[PDB]
Amino acid sequence: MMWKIAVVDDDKNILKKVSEKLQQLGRVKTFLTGEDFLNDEEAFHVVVLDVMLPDYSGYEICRMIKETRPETWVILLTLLSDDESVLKGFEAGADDYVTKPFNPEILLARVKRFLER
Amino acid sequence: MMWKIAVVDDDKNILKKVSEKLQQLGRVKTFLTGEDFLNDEEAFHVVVLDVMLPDYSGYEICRMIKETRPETWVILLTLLSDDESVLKGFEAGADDYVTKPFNPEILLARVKRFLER
Ligand code: BEF
Ligand code: BEF
Ligand SMILES: [Mg+2]
Ligand SMILES: [Mg+2]
Repeated sequence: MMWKIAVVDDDKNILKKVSEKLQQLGRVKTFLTGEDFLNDEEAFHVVVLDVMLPDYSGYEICRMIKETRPETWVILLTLLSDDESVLKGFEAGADDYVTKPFNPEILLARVKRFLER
Repeated sequence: MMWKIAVVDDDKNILKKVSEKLQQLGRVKTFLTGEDFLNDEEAFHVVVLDVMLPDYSGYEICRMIKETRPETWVILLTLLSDDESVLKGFEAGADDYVTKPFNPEILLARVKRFLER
């Protein structure tokens, strides 16, 4: 079962690191902006989402994803590490909040545990 | 319906503080040891589990939980915060890994987002 995974982040380096790591779990699509992702009206099982994006914030895209597909697992991945930012992420409907720099092995495990559901 | 949350930790203060923060979500039952938790034949939607216990390791308990009631959401709550301990947690079947000291408001959000599933 090769699931559909999406990675949204304006940082080229994050898209490469995350995609090449989650690739073993299935098909991975990478987007540089919220618009690139939104214009790709494909349904994904998991979405690794940056918070500080050039157009739409990660909180808004997360809410939009939940509005459309509540079953979607949304993992916010961001440099924002303060408690206030973590609370805002979950408030937006995020299923997880991971800070950068991150451990790719840990991100893999987090995604895997959701797919098993 | 009634959501049920178990809290297993040898630290009395963790049981009191967590239980008081989570009571708003549903019924919360506390346990000072793994043995006491394991001998309770009831089901829980979420189990907040300590790793360093007097009798068992939270990893061991987490494994048996998944081998008996895999539908249960298990959140490890421990002072162990290094990557290896985090990975061992997920390898043991954990659904989340929170480190002490923690923000009770964030743990609440983490518990709630599982209960909404
Ligand atoms: F720029 Be993202 F919020 F890491
Ligand atoms: F003793 Be627990 F692992 F914080
Ligand atoms: Mg960014
Ligand atoms: Mg302990």
